[PDB]
Amino acid sequence: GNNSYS
Amino acid sequence: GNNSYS
Amino acid sequence: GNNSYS
Amino acid sequence: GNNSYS
Amino acid sequence: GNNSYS
Amino acid sequence: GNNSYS
Amino acid sequence: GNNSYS
Amino acid sequence: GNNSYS
Amino acid sequence: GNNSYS
Amino acid sequence: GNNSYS
Repeated sequence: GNNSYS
Repeated sequence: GNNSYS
Repeated sequence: GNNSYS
Repeated sequence: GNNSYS
Repeated sequence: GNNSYS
Repeated sequence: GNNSYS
Repeated sequence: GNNSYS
Repeated sequence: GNNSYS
Repeated sequence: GNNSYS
Repeated sequence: GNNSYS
């Protein structure tokens, strides 16, 4: 799917 | 702080 | 699925 | 801070 | 901070 | 999918 | 800061 | 997909 | 800062 | 797809 990393 | 939304 | 990492 | 949206 | 949107 | 890194 | 939009 | 890096 | 849009 | 780097 989608990845949001911070 | 930081926000990671998915 | 989707990954949200912070 | 930083924002990562997806 | 920095913003990454997708 | 899409990746948002910060 | 910096913005990356896609 | 699309990548937004910052 | 800098902006990268696509 | 498209890449936005900053």
